[PDB]
Amino acid sequence: GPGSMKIMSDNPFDDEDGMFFVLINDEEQHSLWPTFADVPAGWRVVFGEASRASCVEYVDQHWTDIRPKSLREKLASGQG
Repeated sequence: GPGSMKIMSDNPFDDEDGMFFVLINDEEQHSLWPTFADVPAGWRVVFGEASRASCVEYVDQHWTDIRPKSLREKLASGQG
């Protein structure tokens, strides 16, 4: 079956100290992927590996109104 090479449940993917790339799926699905992971099939890199802030700045503008109409959510906000 499948298996990870690292059992660590650490937070390395949300370090703004790391450079991330901005991906998209044809349903105008935008996401932020870390260099510590390979680009998931189905998602194309719209913005290459850049400092987390540039990535977020781009994503924040590239909402451009989503295609699929969803009513399922996690939460409208978040803190930490």
